[PDB]
Amino acid sequence: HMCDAFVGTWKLVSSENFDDYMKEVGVGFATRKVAGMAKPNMIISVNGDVITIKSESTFKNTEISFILGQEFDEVTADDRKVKSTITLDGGVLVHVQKWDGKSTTIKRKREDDKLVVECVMKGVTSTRVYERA
Ligand SMILES: Cc1ccsc1-c1cc(-c2ccccc2)c(-c2nnn[nH]2)c(N(C)C(C)C)n1
Repeated sequence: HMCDAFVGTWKLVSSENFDDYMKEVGVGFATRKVAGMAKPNMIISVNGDVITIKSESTFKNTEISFILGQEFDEVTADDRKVKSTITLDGGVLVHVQKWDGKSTTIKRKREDDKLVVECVMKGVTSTRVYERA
C-alpha cells in the first residue's frame, strides 16, 4: 500500500518557472521551447515492490521502473543519461538524478486531489501541478 495515493493517471495542468529550471539544468533552447509546451500524462503504478512511472506526451515518452532506495539508470525527457535514486520521505517521493557531477531533485507529493511536482536545480525551483486524467 506504500504509494496507493500516487497510483493513477495524472494530466499536467500548470507549470511555473519550468523554463528557468531547465536553463539551470543545462537544457538547450529548442528542447526548452518544445518541452515547455507539452501537457504530459504521468501514469503511476505499483506491482509488488516495483513502482513504474510513465510519462506520455507529444514531445517525449519516458518510463522508469524502480525499487525504493535502489539506484537505476534513467534516460530523461531531455536526453540526459543519469543515475537516479527514488525514496519515500514522509510520504513524498523524492527522486534524485545524478549526471556529470551535477544533481537535481524532483519531489512528487499528493496535495488535495492533485499531484504536485517540485523540481529543484541549485537555487531554482519549478512547480508542476497534475490533476486526475
Ligand atoms: C526537460 C527536463 C529537465 C529536468 S527535468 C525535466 C523533465 C521534463 C519532463 C517532460 C516530459 C514530457 C514532456 C515534457 C516535459 C518531465 C515530465 N514528465 N512527466 N511530466 N513532466 C519531468 N518530470 C520529472 C516531471 C515529473 C517534473 N522532467
